[PDB]
Amino acid sequence: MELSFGARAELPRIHPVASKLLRLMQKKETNLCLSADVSLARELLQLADALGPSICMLKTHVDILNDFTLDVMKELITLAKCHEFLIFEDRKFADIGNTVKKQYEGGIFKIASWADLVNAHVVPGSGVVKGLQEVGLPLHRGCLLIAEMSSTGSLATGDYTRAAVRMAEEHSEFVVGFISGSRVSMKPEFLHLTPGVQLEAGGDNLGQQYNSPQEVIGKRGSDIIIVGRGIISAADRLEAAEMYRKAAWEAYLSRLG
Amino acid sequence: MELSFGARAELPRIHPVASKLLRLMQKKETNLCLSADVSLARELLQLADALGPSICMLKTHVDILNDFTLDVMKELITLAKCHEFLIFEDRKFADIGNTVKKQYEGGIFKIASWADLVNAHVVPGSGVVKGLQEVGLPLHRGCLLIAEMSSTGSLATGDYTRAAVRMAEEHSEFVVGFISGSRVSMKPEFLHLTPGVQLEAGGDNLGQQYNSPQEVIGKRGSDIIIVGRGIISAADRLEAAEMYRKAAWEAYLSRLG
Ligand SMILES: O=c1ccn([C@@H]2O[C@H](COP(=O)(O)O)[C@@H](O)[C@H]2O)c(=O)[nH]1
Ligand SMILES: O=c1ccn([C@@H]2O[C@H](COP(=O)(O)O)[C@@H](O)[C@H]2O)c(=O)[nH]1
Ligand code: PRO
Ligand code: PRO
Repeated sequence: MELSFGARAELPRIHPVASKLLRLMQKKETNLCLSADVSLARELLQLADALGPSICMLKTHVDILNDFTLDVMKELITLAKCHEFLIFEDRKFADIGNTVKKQYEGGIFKIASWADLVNAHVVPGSGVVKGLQEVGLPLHRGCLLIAEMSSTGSLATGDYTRAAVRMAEEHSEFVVGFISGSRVSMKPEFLHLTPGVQLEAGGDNLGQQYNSPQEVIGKRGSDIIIVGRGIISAADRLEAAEMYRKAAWEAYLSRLG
Repeated sequence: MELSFGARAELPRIHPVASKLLRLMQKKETNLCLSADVSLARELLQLADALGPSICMLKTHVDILNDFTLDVMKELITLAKCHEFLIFEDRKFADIGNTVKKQYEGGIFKIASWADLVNAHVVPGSGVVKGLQEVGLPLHRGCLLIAEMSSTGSLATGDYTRAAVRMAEEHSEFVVGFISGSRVSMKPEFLHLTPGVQLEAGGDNLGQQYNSPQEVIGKRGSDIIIVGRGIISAADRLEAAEMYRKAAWEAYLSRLG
């Protein structure tokens, strides 16, 4: 009884941000999230423009952008609207509720003003979600909970992963899914986004581990691949994005049957 | 065989940042860390100047500072040098090693350029520490690992806390201690810093829980109290800081015997 992305977009309990995402995934035949891990605004925007048609989502780390301004994020929103992708700031909020509400709305970055999606670690308990939702619910935003991590020695396993799923399922007005290595929720209203993805086997020298799009979408039942260096370090980032898009999309179609 | 802060500053395996901190704690009779949770640079600097003599450490969240510039952090360093306290940026690095190294050195904040101490969640595995230490070791910085949290539903318990202690004890060239609710390491070279502290019982409406300085320093064996709203929300922040300093210092003296 697995539903297409387009049908999941219409589920009764779907969050509007999840619905928008699932509809553009189906329309564009993409379940690829670009991890735009660059330090230059011009490179971020040139990647967003060229790869926009190939991606369902662009994931930022704006705290590594040497020339961040709010006007850069206005230009990124123009490209997201044009090419139809969501903006996901990978901030990993991980503090008490009272602190993360200020980190989400305020400071230099004003993340809530431009990010469709953010994510949170569940280690502080559900106050982290309650704090974010104070800002995010009025701004019609969504949140992903980090249920598993791709890195060597990850402690996001067993009862920790189960706690993340329970926390998501109890804050479904704001939480739209997970960062995970696999399907962790049986509820089709939740998105599964998986980092640690490359076409070739291996990892990096600081604990990153890679699995293929076929493994994580096809066998492990995730929805979306998050890809950084597999695209960003390639010479032709557009062709690299197209190879990742086709891999993730076909793995999804094959699983759907 | 408990040693004074001044004697712990001389331990063979002490990190130089921990030694500097322990010496100024002993000199100034303070084991209070101010949590300077304000949105205005002028309020941050006015608190740092007035409360500097009362504190061993000033903890920042620079991502909530509406008017952050690197020149604000230069002014904060001038006050830290004058009054003798360390600067601790409570960034909660919580990503794969390759990402956190860029978040620590780069972007708008250039955290490593001004923060004596930062902290990390252990959930990604030890790559988070390896990534930070690539930047922090050359800059002679230190790191705290988050072994426990003060908030309701915290998952930083049991085997998670034990994993944080093992990770600290295996990266002792860079890791100088813990954010914890209690003594979690038996090794006196490690600092224990405890947030969730107020003189009065209670909490907040977003999962914060408070314990007293006497409870966390005296009974639970921590070294340093981290205090935000108990000071910041008071009318006279200097007198509030002095009440917290005297509470934490006497609890330490009584335990030392
Ligand atoms: O468990 C996780 C959570 C997040 N990321 C993020 O996903 C991207 C992976 O990049 P890459 O290894 O594909 O270059 C990075 O931005 C990293 O911070 C992971 O790699 N693993
Ligand atoms: O387990 C933890 C870790 C960190 N903090 C931080 O310590 C301060 C506590 O502030 P307050 O509750 O004393 O105002 C805040 O900056 C918060 O982010 C906690 O409260 N609890
Ligand atoms: O792990 C493997 O053997 C295959 C080869 C490419 C990616 N996955
Ligand atoms: O918990 C209690 O009862 C005491 C009263 C002040 C703070 N601790």
